[PDB]
Amino acid sequence: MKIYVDGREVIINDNERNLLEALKNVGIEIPNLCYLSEASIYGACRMCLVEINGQITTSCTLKPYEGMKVKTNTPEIYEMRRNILELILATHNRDCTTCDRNGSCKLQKYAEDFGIRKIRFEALKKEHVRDESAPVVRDTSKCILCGDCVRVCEEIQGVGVIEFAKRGFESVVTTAFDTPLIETECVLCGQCVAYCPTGALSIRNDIDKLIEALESDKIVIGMIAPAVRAAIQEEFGIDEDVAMAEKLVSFLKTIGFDKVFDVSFGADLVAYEEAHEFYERLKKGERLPQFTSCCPAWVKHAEHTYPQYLQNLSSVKSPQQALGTVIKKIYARKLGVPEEKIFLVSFMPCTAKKFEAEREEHEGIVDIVLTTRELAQLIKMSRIDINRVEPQPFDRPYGVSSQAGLGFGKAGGVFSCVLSVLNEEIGIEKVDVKSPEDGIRVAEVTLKDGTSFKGAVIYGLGKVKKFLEERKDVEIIEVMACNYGCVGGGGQPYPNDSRIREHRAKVLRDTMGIKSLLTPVENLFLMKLYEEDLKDEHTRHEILHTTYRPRRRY
Amino acid sequence: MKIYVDGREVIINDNERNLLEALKNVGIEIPNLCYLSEASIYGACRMCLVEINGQITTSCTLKPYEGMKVKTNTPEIYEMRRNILELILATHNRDCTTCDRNGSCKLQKYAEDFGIRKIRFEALKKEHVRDESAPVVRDTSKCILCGDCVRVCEEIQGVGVIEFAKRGFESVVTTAFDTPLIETECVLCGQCVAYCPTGALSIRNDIDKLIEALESDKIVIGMIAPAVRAAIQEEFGIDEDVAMAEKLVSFLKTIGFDKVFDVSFGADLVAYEEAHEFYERLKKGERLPQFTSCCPAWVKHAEHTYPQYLQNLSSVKSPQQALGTVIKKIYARKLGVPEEKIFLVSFMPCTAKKFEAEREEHEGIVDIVLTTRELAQLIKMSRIDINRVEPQPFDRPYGVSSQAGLGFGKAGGVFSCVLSVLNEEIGIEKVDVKSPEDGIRVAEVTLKDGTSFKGAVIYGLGKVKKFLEERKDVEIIEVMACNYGCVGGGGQPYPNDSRIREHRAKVLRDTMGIKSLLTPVENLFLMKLYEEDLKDEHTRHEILHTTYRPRRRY
Amino acid sequence: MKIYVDGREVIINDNERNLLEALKNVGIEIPNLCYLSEASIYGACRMCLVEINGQITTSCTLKPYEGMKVKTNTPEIYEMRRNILELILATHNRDCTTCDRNGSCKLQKYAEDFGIRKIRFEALKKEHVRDESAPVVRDTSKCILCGDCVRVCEEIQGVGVIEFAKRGFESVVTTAFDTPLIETECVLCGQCVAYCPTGALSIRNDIDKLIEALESDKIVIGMIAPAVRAAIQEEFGIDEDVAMAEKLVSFLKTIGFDKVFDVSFGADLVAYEEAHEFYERLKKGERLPQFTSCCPAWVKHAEHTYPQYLQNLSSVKSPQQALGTVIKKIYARKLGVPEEKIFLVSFMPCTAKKFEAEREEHEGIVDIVLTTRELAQLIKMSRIDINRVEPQPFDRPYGVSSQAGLGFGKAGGVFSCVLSVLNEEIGIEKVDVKSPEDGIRVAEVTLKDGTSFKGAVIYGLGKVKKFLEERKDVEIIEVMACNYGCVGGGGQPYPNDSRIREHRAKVLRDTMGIKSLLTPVENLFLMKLYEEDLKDEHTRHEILHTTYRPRRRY
Ligand code: SF4
Ligand code: SF4
Ligand code: SF4
Ligand code: SF4
Ligand code: SF4
Ligand code: SF4
Ligand code: SF4
Ligand code: SF4
Ligand code: SF4
Ligand code: SF4
Ligand code: SF4
Ligand code: SF4
Ligand code: FES
Ligand code: FES
Ligand code: FES
Repeated sequence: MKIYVDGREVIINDNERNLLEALKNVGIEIPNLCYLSEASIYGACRMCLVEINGQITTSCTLKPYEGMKVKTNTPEIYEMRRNILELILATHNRDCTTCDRNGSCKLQKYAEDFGIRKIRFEALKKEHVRDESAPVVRDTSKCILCGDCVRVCEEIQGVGVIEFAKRGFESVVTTAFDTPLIETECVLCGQCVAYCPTGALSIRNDIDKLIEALESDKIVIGMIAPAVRAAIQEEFGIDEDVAMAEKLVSFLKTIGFDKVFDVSFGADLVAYEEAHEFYERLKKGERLPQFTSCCPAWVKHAEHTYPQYLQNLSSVKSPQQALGTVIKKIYARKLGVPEEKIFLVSFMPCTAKKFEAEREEHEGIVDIVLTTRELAQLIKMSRIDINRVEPQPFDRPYGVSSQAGLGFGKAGGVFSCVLSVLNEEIGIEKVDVKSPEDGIRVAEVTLKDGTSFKGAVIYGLGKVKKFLEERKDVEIIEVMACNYGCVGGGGQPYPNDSRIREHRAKVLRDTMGIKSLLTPVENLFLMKLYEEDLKDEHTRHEILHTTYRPRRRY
Repeated sequence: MKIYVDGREVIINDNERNLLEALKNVGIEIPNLCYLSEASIYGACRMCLVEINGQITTSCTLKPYEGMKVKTNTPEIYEMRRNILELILATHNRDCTTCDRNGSCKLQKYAEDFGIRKIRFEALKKEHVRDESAPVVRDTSKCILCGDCVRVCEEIQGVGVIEFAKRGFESVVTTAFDTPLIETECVLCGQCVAYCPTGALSIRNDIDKLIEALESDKIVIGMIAPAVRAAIQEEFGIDEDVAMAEKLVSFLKTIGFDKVFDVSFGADLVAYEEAHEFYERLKKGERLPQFTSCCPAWVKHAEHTYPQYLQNLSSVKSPQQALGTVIKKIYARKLGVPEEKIFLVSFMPCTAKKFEAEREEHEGIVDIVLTTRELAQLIKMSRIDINRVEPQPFDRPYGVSSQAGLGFGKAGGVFSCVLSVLNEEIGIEKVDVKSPEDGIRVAEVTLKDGTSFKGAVIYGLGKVKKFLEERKDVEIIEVMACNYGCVGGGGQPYPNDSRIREHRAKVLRDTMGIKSLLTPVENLFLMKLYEEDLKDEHTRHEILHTTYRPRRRY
Repeated sequence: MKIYVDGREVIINDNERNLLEALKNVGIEIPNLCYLSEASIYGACRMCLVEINGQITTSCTLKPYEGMKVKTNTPEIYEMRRNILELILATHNRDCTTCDRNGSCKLQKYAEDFGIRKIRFEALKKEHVRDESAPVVRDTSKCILCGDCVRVCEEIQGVGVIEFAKRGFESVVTTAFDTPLIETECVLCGQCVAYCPTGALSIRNDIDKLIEALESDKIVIGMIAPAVRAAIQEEFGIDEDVAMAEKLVSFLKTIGFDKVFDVSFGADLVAYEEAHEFYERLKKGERLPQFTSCCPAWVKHAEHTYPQYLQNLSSVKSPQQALGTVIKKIYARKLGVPEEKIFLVSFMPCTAKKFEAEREEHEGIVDIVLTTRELAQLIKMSRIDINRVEPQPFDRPYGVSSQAGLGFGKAGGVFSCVLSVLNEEIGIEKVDVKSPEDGIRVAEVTLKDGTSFKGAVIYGLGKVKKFLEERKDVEIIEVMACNYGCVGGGGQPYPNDSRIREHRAKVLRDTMGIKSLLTPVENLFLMKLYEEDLKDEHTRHEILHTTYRPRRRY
């Protein structure tokens, strides 16, 4: 399709939604602040201005036609773009040094490139809202009111706890009545953070606490989540490698970690316990369908939204809490040191794990939760060339896991691990998987001795409401709050989009492929733990089982 | 240092051996056919001609002086270089399509670049020698008489079984009296092949036998050596990856391999058996010092050169033969299929393993041995993107190994594995390692209950003669024929030089770092094999022990 | 679209012609020898075999269907592919060292990758045809009978002087009765060479003559064509640069060229003379339409095919011959040296220029014509880093040209230059350009004082026949034998396809953009030449005008 841009012949696609996208797909970029994430919409920034027929208009809302002559760069357009950018910056909290988005901020880059060196306009005061009550931290002084977070929270996560409020100069994205986020129905999934193009939404940093713990004389123990190892190479701009976790082990020992364990061992433990709980439930037809309890965002969502299903939740705690309780109540004893001597650090891809660790039912097990980004900050701070670090394995006795346990890092992993345990105990004849829609997988399972069942994997909160409204023929339901599962967790490296998450899933799959242990029962250390310290039902319930309670405001 | 090249000011190093090297280090390349490998010398090709003071001379033998004016490209020099290249090509066997060096041949590249399209001179007949009696294959019709192989065999391998013979136009690199290589004292290390810049020395290809076996109805079993996985990425010009072996497993299953096992499991088995043999020898002070028998080139060298030490050789067979005997005499029975139904393929970095498999003491265990280059040819033939292949583990019950077993792939690995087994059974207090010279490491070992001993690791035949002439205070000696061990084996990808071998050793070390099994006794499958099928001493001797005999001509 | 390849889920395009192309577009490569150039067709090689439904078939002729399960690599397919490649090689003239396609040959690469080291079959004798009568050189011993050249010559060039002859084992691509190519109606465009995937069709190399001339005491003068500078960077795998021609000047002076002139100066001269010839013809309505005579392939084609239009041909000689005659008959005199002392080298993108230089009407003006590939061979032979060469301008007085003269290197350049000269003398009001089809541009020209005319640019012989059969309303017709003009000449670097030719045209356009002289009359040196040595009509006719004669066989 023939169009003229700045008096030059350009061929674009025959069918395109608007001029801006067509030029972008043909390699011509128009400055703009609307396209910021996968949840973006056009029309707000007004910087995409072009001149067609001697009149200036936004190219994001212009349908191309054959023979159109467009000037993308005129003195008038230059002045208008500079004015709009200056308008944004004048009332922007310009403190990039302490900003979470520093270095990966489109606004900072435009300020650099547009040669903005003095604020011509006035930094007129706005009634800014600062919120630090939750692991998700809000600071509206940096918000550019793009609305990406509102759409993510409403349409993708199905929560909608943040909305545009007020109007005009006092327009602000905020919770109802500016309530602290920790007191709302926010599930702390961090997806809004994953999509925010500024530092307005960020993750609470806890590096200072880790440094303090490392400097003292208490025993610091780290444990790395499955999905951390499949994504942390992005922070360093290097290709994946299945040896990433062992490089992390070496780095952590270098900076003074006493032990580093693999949370995928905890995933093996959780899948082994949950398979038995589910089998008992199926045998006595009680408390069905069973919901997995490994995603704390889903758990909080259920406590807010489905108080009737709280008993249907799996009573087994998540891998982080399970492994942490083992470390604190069994390993500490086996080591001869008081539990008060152990400082347990959990490296996770998830903001909701920070909330989970601080839950009343788990108080004092996990001392701090650091996300993949915080771990990357530790590495970058050291300036060590992580890619040249010699790998070494995780520490015994919680440093080995089956590929099924490592599979927890992506949606469907825990269900696959449960099926693996069931098959290894009570064989499975066949499994018929079906995909009703984009993020829903329904599998029919027939055991050797009958008693078939259906299980579903749902990734992305918000799909849950409709699925639960239309499917009563499923016995076990796995729910992951984040699309693609934990590889797309809120604490993962930014940018955190669909293509990057798919690549992370591929990395995790390749990492699982080099593992020789196929099922949790082939984990000799897990079997030894069960045989030595989790023999009776009472001890197992105390160590690996937790409770849930309804959540309401008044 | 100021010099003028083609009327241009060039600064070179103050201290340099000759003009050619100085220009090369400053980025100026002079065409030449002398620098071909790490065993090269200057003066033979005569193509490095330059004009200094109006007279033409070789730059490889010209000491630079301040203010020298050199013309590197004159019509006269052009004619002389073209004439010399045409002289080489006229009597060269020009059949690149079936040449082993096709695509990585400097002569082929020069023929392409010099625009040689017709042989002006005459392809005058030479009494060419073709030799295909050994896995190392000779074809003097391609030899450019560079002499690199003669130097490698004499000075680096200490064998010197190939030499310049005759003179003038009939000059030829050959064995004494043109004897077949298989009937000489050649140890078949393949180092000459690793250094040859043409196809004159090549490795016998056995792909057609593998295709025939795969096409039949017999069960094809593959087993991959430790050092194959640390080097095969070079053939594809991609970065290392610790997951390489599992990608190989996936590829081999794709092209119809029934099982793929890890020869490093055989390394664990061999180290476990050899540690006990050595401990018995130390206890009764008999048959010392003990020589490792894992390198077949060293074994053949000893049979030729040290008939008095043949009893001092370890009686345990090499990992290839040990694992192959297990597969043929135990696994075949456990599978319910006759041993005649199994076709056992061994993928090795070594040409001497082809000879070893065909030895009389091993006849009919290993059906074919393919080198890393042949495996790369299989992959390239398929055109499959190996880097995108999903990894999967080795097959049970011989698909797992300790890091010590995988360490066999580089010099010192078998000694380290033996020390690991001894430590796990009879603890080791300390080990004092010393390096008398470049490829010799001497370690003092003290066990818990006294009975200390010294062991040496020697890599590179030729160092052995002098070490054995000057050290009577060592109890165990590990000998690897190839410098750096098997990462620098004759069957490894070309070019095969010191820097590449060091990088391969680094890759293998990183691969060993991600392994959770530290010692052979932690290998549950190895323990189960010993407990089920290698219980009595008679069965163990029959399965894992071999004999040696003197080698002499008459 | 969901398909399974080697038991793996692959998504391909919904609408695709065959499985092979679909897999290729999805990143899966199947070995094959059918896809070799832009003139290729499927079905001949038979190496693209896949297994679908347990039966083997060619993937190039398999329409994909949803759910198809295909095995691209089975032992049976492996054997068949190896057998087919061995069948090709057995009867192939395997002399890569002296082959023109050495290093860029798909067959050589497959021989390397398939591990073919011995010809199992027999090199059964074929009645091979060797032809060296023309600058296009034929050697059927290397032909793989792909048929690409037959299609190029018939359908793209509209000549069809080469065809498949005989059948079975004696099938051969040849001229009628194996007549020498120089005695046929071949126009020597070299497009068949540009498309041939082997060395069966090559360009006659003339480097040895240049070396001989440079070594003697005669004055060697070089002149570089416009399109040589826009394409020679491909041989060195480096990005374009508008300074390429001046680097060539520096390199040529380094290897002993006395002078280097710019043939684009000759293009300015030719356009200036041809504009006046055309204006006279228009004024007296004689010998119309005028055909440009700058493309010698077109000239030979007309002499064979349109003896009635020979008077309609422009009588002005081509830029090479015009500039060469100036150098030999004017510059030699101005230099004080006999014309016999000058050796004139022409660097061209064209094989037909080699023929033109040897024409009877031009005998002894241009001593040798070397193509871009031969010039690249000179550079590579020197091993000089051409990208680091300091540029220097062309030599006076023929080293400067207008952008219009440099534009000759791509189709439409000479017409644009003629229009530029006419406009600078007799202004042009407007020009209305129209594109009846892919390689035809028709422009309406109105001068200031009326007398409008139409001119057409046709690139790619074969379009000419139909255009001349349907357009009698054009006064001037520019014909270029090669698609895109001289940037796609037969002597250009290989591969020589549409995308590469378009990129070369872009490079030439960028080179023209940095030129400050807009029209030939702004060339002060050209004006001085006309004023000093081309004053009278007789001298101008003798120096810049040539004749044509009919071509027929009997
Ligand atoms: S969002 Fe942060 S990094 Fe970007 S401009 Fe504002 S303060 Fe700077
Ligand atoms: S963390 Fe999740 S639920 Fe909470 S505001 Fe952000 S997107 Fe909404
Ligand atoms: S918080 Fe971030 S994503 Fe939400 S509107 Fe503000 S800038 Fe946009
Ligand atoms: S899906 Fe994973 S990353 Fe996302 S909230 Fe749940 S546990 Fe955290
Ligand atoms: S050594 Fe082999 S590849 Fe090199 S020129 Fe000779 S035949 Fe060709
Ligand atoms: S294989 Fe080794 S011993 Fe034999 S000729 Fe070559 S370098 Fe010498
Ligand atoms: S065999 Fe190879 S290395 Fe030895 S002299 Fe001949 S070309 Fe050189
Ligand atoms: S060192 Fe390794 S590669 Fe070299 S000969 Fe010995 S076993 Fe073979
Ligand atoms: S076409 Fe030339 S380069 Fe290709 S295989 Fe034949 S001889 Fe070798
Ligand atoms: S040079 Fe042109 S006309 Fe001659 S055979 Fe080749 S394609 Fe045909
Ligand atoms: S001459 Fe070249 S293009 Fe023509 S059929 Fe033979 S190989 Fe193919
Ligand atoms: S178009 Fe140019 S390259 Fe092609 S034949 Fe004509 S003059 Fe030669
Ligand atoms: S891109 Fe933001 S308004 Fe057009
Ligand atoms: S480099 Fe070979 S003789 Fe100088
Ligand atoms: S690609 Fe050649 S026959 Fe299919």
